Amino acid sequence: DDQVKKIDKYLYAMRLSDETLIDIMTRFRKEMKNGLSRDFNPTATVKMLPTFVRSIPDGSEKGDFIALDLGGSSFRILRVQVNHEKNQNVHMESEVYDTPENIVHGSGSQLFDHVAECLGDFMEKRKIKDKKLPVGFTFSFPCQQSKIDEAILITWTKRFKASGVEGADVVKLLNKAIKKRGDYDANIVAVVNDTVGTMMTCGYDDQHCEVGLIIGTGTNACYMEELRHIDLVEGDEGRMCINTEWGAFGDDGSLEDIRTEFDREIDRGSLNPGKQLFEKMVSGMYLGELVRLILVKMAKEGLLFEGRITPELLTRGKFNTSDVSAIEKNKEGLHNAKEILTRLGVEPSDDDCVSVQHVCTIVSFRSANLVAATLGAILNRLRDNKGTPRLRTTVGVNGSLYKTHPQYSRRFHKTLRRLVPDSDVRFLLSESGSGKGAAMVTAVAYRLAEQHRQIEETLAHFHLTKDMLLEVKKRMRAEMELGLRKQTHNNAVVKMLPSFVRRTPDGTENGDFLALDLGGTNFRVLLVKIRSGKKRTVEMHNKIYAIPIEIMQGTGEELFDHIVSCISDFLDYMGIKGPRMPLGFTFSFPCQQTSLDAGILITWTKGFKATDCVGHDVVTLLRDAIKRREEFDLDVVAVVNDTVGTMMTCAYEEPTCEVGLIVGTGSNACYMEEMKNVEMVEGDQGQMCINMEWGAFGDNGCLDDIRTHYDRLVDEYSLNAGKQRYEKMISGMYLGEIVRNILIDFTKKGFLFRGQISETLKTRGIFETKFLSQIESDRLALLQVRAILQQLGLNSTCDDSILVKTVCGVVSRRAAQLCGAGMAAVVDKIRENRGLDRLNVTVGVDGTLYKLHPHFSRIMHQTVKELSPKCNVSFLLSEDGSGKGAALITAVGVRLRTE
Amino acid sequence: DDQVKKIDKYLYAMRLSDETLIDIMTRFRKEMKNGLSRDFNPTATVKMLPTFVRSIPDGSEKGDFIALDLGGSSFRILRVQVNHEKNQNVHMESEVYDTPENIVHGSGSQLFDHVAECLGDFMEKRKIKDKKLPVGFTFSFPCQQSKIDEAILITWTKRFKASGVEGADVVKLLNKAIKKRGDYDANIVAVVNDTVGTMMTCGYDDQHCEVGLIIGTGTNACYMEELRHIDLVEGDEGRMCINTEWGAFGDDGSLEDIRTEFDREIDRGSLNPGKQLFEKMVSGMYLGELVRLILVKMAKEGLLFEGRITPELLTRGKFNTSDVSAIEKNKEGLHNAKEILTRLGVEPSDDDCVSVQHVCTIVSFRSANLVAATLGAILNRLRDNKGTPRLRTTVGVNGSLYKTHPQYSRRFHKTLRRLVPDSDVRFLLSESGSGKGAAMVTAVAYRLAEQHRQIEETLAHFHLTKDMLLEVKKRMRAEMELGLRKQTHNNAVVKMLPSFVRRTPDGTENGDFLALDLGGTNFRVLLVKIRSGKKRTVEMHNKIYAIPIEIMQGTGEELFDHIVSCISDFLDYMGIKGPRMPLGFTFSFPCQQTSLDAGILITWTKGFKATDCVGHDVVTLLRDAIKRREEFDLDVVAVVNDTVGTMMTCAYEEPTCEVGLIVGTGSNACYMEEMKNVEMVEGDQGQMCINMEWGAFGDNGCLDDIRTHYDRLVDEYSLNAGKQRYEKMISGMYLGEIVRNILIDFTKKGFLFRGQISETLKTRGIFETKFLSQIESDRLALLQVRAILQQLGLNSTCDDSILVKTVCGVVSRRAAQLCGAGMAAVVDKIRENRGLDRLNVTVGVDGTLYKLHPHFSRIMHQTVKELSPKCNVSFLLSEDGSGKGAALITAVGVRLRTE
Ligand SMILES: O=P([O-])(O)O[C@H]1O[C@H](COP(=O)(O)O)[C@@H](O)[C@H](O)[C@H]1O
Ligand SMILES: O=P([O-])(O)O[C@H]1O[C@H](COP(=O)(O)O)[C@@H](O)[C@H](O)[C@H]1O
Ligand SMILES: O=P([O-])(O)O[C@H]1O[C@H](COP(=O)(O)O)[C@@H](O)[C@H](O)[C@H]1O
Ligand SMILES: O=P([O-])(O)O[C@H]1O[C@H](COP(=O)(O)O)[C@@H](O)[C@H](O)[C@H]1O
Ligand SMILES: OC[C@H]1O[C@@H](O)[C@H](O)[C@@H](O)[C@@H]1O
Ligand SMILES: OC[C@H]1O[C@@H](O)[C@H](O)[C@@H](O)[C@@H]1O
Ligand SMILES: OC[C@H]1O[C@@H](O)[C@H](O)[C@@H](O)[C@@H]1O
Ligand SMILES: OC[C@H]1O[C@@H](O)[C@H](O)[C@@H](O)[C@@H]1O
Ligand code: NA
Ligand code: NA
Ligand code: NA
Ligand code: NA
Repeated sequence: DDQVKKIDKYLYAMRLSDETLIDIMTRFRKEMKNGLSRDFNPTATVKMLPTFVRSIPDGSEKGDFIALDLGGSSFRILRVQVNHEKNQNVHMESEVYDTPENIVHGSGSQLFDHVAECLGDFMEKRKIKDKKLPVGFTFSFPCQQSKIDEAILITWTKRFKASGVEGADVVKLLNKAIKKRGDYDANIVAVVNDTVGTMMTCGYDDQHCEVGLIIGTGTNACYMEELRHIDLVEGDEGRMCINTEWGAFGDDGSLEDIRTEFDREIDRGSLNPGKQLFEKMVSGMYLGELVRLILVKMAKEGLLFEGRITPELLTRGKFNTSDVSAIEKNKEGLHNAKEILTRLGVEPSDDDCVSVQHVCTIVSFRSANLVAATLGAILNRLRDNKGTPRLRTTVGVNGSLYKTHPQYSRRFHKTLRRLVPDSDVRFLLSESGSGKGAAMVTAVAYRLAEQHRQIEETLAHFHLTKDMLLEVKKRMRAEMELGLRKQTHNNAVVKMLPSFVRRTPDGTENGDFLALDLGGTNFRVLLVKIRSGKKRTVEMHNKIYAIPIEIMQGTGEELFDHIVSCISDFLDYMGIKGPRMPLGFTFSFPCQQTSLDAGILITWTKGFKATDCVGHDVVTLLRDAIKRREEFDLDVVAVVNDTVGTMMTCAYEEPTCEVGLIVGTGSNACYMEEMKNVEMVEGDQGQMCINMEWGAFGDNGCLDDIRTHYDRLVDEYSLNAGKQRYEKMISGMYLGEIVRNILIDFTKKGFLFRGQISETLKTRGIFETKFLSQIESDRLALLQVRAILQQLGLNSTCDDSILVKTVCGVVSRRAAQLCGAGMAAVVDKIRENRGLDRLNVTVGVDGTLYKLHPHFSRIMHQTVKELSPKCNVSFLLSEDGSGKGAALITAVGVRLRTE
Repeated sequence: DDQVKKIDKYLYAMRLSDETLIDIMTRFRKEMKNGLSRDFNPTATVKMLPTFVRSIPDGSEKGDFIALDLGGSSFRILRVQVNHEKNQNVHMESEVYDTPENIVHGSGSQLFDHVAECLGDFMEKRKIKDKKLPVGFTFSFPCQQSKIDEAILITWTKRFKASGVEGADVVKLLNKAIKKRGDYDANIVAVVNDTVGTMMTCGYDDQHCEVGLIIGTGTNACYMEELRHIDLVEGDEGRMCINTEWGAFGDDGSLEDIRTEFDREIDRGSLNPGKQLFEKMVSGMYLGELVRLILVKMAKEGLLFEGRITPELLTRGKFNTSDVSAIEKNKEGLHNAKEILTRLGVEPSDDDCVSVQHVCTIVSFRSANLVAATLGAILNRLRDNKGTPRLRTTVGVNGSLYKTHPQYSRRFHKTLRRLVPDSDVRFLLSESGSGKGAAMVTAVAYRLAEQHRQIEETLAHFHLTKDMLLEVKKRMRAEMELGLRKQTHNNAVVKMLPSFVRRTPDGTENGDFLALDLGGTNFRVLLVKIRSGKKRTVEMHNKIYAIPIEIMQGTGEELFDHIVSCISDFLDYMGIKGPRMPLGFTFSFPCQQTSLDAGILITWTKGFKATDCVGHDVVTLLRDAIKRREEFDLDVVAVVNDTVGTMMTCAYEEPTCEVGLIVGTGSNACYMEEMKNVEMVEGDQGQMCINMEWGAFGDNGCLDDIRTHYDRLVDEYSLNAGKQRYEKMISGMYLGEIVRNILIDFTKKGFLFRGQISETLKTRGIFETKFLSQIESDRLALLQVRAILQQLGLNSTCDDSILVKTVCGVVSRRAAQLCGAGMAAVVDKIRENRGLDRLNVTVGVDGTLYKLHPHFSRIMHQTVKELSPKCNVSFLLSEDGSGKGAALITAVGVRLRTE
């Protein structure tokens, strides 16, 4: 018996105590939290990688899929077909391909050219080349994943070292190998670890399976973790499978007290020195070689084969795990040990076969014990998550060592149970291996990918190319020309209305003026005091007055009676009732003007629709309302568009400002044009500010080119169908409606809100400028997005919040680009009118959407620079409102008249 | 009585019950949580802005300071003196500069010019323009601050509306205006809110002060918050003052059930419509106007003055909060009301005076109650943070309304104390104002700014400009020439040694080869099998052997005996000892060679110093050690540098790979040069690979220009003082030591580790390549950095961690750039030598620092591309090791002698 007592004490270090296993286990439980923490993850050795698999198969999966399996003992390719609907039962064929150590160790090219060729052949046999089966990919290596169909190789392990793969996306690398053949096509929908595939396979048969275990060439385990614990994944909803990658357990010296001189030497001779340390003590790629080392040691010390040592006993890999197994058998063990040991050149005795068969026991028993330590850690984790006092679950398993060894399973289980008493665990052995689980993943992954493709196809219609935008620019310019030239003005959609403001402030403006601001989100009355000279100052006061929607769409008389009533109140408010003051009337609607003080409303726009107003001079309408009330008397000097009023406001201090831009409720622009071009106003001397009214761009159909199903719905249900089409693709009154219609469509398709269109989503105007702006704020937590939505009335999930956010971004991005294409046309025209190679010009801007949106102005600016590279445009924010400019305009109006 | 009854039911909406107050208080409670949360902040109206003030005065403050105060009712500039020393401990003089509405409502340029002018006048009179008086700046508006000397205006409030300021750093704007004047200098070191200044001023006299409160023109409050609750500021250590900006409470509609029609009208006539709604129900700017609006509503409805109404009564601002106070006098109350109302043109009856007074009562009382609810929320907050049942604290207060109203203070206090039962609260009125507290902040800020200045000065010596880098390149080029021309060679520091490898692999290499890899972090022996012809493959194995340090520095006899001891062990490992296999020897130290198999160690580098090696032929040394053991025999065909081996490994695949680079323990480079230039070896036909041994670059003082005090310490304490200087600014064995010496320096200065040089910090090697790479990892958590450092033995606060990271980054960046200037010199030589206008070449790279560092390679590549534009360099990473390239050299060698 000293035959055994001897070795046992010699290999003292490789016989782990139950107390020791407990320590290891506790230490792995910690390593898990480190891998799951967003703070310690970057440093942790156990990477706890997220897999993006939400749960084991339920039986709804159906279709036809191809699965690849590389990184294991065999490079296999299967075909899984399932459709319970038709009563097809899970069915699958497979085939194994030869892969020499040469390829596994060559360039990434060779390897993936080999895989692409093997897939080509596998599909040629079943002749499925035609046909578009979704491909799954079991890749048994630690991988960086942001989505299920992406796999950045973190590091080769086991038998692989292929140059130019680590830190690359194996999905992309594989694809490249395929396309290079042009032999066929392949839609790689997913990549999973073999642990994950194994968990899914057993999960399919055992609804309790919450763990995936692999103990073959290498070792590693995955399990079902709570989202509320996966710091590195946005969400708290449900659970996700986490590939622990515990092979690298101790790669940082965590297990230096457990490792032995034998582990350190196998390490020094390994393909990946210093890495996968915990694994190098466990998996069947190392076990046999670890034994051969322990023997050589003894033999050199004469404890075996007398003192004998042969070139074979020293040759790396002469002692397989196959032998560790064959020698472990109950009846044929010693007989096998004899044969194997004999072929080693040595003259083994029956005493030797007994000693050697025992070394295999100490090395074989340790591995099983270590795994029981770590797997016990996982189980503890689970029981914790559940809250249940006891634990009951299934553990999928696989791997040559676990399958073939005649003592491993039996031992490992026993130890695990002992370590974890309150755990009622069943071990289910994957038979199809990873493949069925892989297919069950691919199915879910393909299904989700189909939605994405459809969502992307729809959203793609909102994407405009550099060239499309140049066309838009070009069409805008053409329309401008049409509006200016009198022989074509009557049919031009872009009216190019003269404002009769011939110059920006010259600093001689002086006096006290009243002003109106009507047409924006706020109607207001102002008092503006302007003083010129050495000491120039501007003093203003505002009061916002509400206009009830009823009235806003009542009669002309009502509307202006209300306006005049509000003026009356304001005059009282400023304590200035009595004297007849000059008034600048900012009226944000297309007006045909014959002089500064006359403007005939061409048509209502935005939300305004008062009766008996269109066709009337709004200055006349105001004067009438003033006379009717007969309290005070005013001297209406001018009617001005908000674009023009805004440009003048900014021009006050910025003499390079010759363009006005509004992006708020509506959208429109104005600029200084040469009189020789304003064919609609007699005279070709000096300049005139032109109110473009560019919102009507596209009203003749010149944009049907880029308008979508959703734009037409918005236009068709508006107060002014067929009109202001360009504006309806840009301004804050409409962007929300575009988004809303997209969401209604997506919900019906079943992509959003469980496919149930809430009463809220049917409410028009729900997505106000304010909401759109909040939704798109950068680095905003999905949690916050979901909060905003639910606070509107939309009960959405994280996935929904993402989609909604993507939709808002696409609509607002397009609005910014379209706006930029228009502005691009404008500045380029100015540049040419001036005969310049390069033009510096500033635009005075205002509008709630422009001010609030976190991306609009940025993207709009980038677009203008991109489309008119010969112009350097500066955008200047108006912070005083149009009233200031209107007052400045009224001043010049009073002087000129006074002549 | 009958009167008070009527009014009471008419303004019932403004009579706030305690239940309501408690409700409002709970509301503010939640708003605080939202403002502090990283998730909800972007949508919270209560911004909870960090102030970067860690605590109230600790008594160590002293110096002469200037303080600005803008945003209150008076623009004020002060001078504060604090010394110990003298006493008068705190002495201060101030002046109030007139600031008309025009300045407050005009351009930002004009506003800050005005401020800069006043600051000038103030400094002129005190003739202190020449002193270095630090300036603190009290700016009472909500600001975004990442550091105490930065203040980005979020929004104007109260009476201010100056264009071009919101979204800008007011510190920059002010400096800008100051530099425009060219009148003087101003070191603005800190910006604080008036709440903060108040808290610090009161905190100076009362060490229990934890809150600063303002109830004047506007209303706000700050308080000491735990850092663990401040999501937007990384850190959990200590506390920081939080500026709540509670004026904007309700701006999202959260208080619409509290706001009345009168509040809504006040808003519509306000300078900031829709903003600071809570503030508009509270502060002195609004209370009076709020009263006037109510008198108007009543007069119209007949409830006051027989229904009489006058122009003065209807005018904005005619009823000041000053009248509200006077009319609430105890006192002349009804009397004062008589006169105020009599000036308003109305015909006030004694009952009118009573009615009016009771109105003022409701309005002002609501204000005090609202403030008590929000302050209560803060008090409750402070208590929970302590975790105690009772709370004792002092609230610093200031503001005209609170100082002058005859009832407010009393009512506010009573209600507050009622809302927060278990708390003893002292209200300490700040009589001196914000100046004293501002100066206190300025003292600490300045002290800190001084440390930053010194740190930035030191680190600045590691910054290299584009132009400096071009010089390094130029100098490198000259050194290369010296090394190549035989007339300057002997004295040249960059040796440009010949390797006697004349061509990259031609693809015909074939056979089995032994290889040795000595000089890197790992000593190893490799077996390389190169099959060429139709099919070309490369199968290689290897084992790592340790070399015990003594031996590394013992005798050439022992070193090479060990080397051979290992070579033998490996032959057994591969199970092939008998044949005289050809061997490639990678020895990475400068070697003077006459043939491919002759290598005379010129000098040791890195950590090697075995005796009786230098001056010998390392091949002769190896051949001896082999002959002594007598066990077996081999045929050493060549001795190669790791740069040459690496180049050949990478050029096996890439035919444009004509350059080698190593950035690991040491740093060096080789390249294919033209024999016409290799003056040291006979002939001018074909090419020759030159091992530059560029590490010695600078050993003749040519870099003394950029070497720092820390470079000199590292060099002077090394095993090879005065040699490998360039390498000592680049490679992994040294960078850590540069950082360590900087840290020791900063620690003595007292910038780091509480000025305690630990035993750990005194240990050399502490900052190994591995650690340097972890600590600089992108988007890594500060917590993670502190963890790594703490695990080294260094007790580091979060600030410490910031500095150490910054230091590591400065050092690695310079290393990458210096390396880049070297490569730029090399490639550009190839180009010029081959009379090309553009050159495309790839460089084979290896080395742990290069592989592990998160930025080195990226920055290096960038520098190469910037300094040698006419060159397009590709960096192919070697994953096979130098052994492969060595075997490729052996091959060609073995062929040459028979052939
Ligand atoms: O073992 P197989 O070929 O059925 O393959 C099965 O087990 C392997 C692990 O064990 P080994 O490394 O011994 O292959 C897994 O990697 C593979 O995904 C699975 O299909
Ligand atoms: O928005 P406000 O009231 O400051 O008003 C400002 O911008 C409006 C457009 O933007 P929106 O339609 O978003 O109001 C203009 O019509 C208005 O003249 C201008 O003073
Ligand atoms: O009031 P001051 O000039 O002593 O100034 C004091 O109180 C002001 C607030 O109260 P108000 O808005 O009523 O001025 C603060 O802004 C100022 O920092 C403080 O020194
Ligand atoms: O680093 P290894 O062991 O792969 O070794 C590799 O890199 C070393 C440089 O880098 P370091 O000094 O960091 O080792 C080289 O000297 C060695 O020839 C090469 O095979
Ligand atoms: O194949 C079993 C295991 O081998 C390990 O080396 C890999 O890192 C794992 O991804 C895999 O699960
Ligand atoms: O308010 C911005 C713009 O809205 C457009 O719909 C109106 O037709 C324009 O007159 C106005 O400039
Ligand atoms: O001055 C008292 C308060 O007024 C508010 O309107 C400002 O936003 C605060 O920054 C300031 O503390
Ligand atoms: O091993 C990397 C480099 O280290 C330098 O210090 C040595 O002098 C070189 O021979 C070598 O190329
Ligand atoms: Na999560
Ligand atoms: Na004309
Ligand atoms: Na913090
Ligand atoms: Na020569």
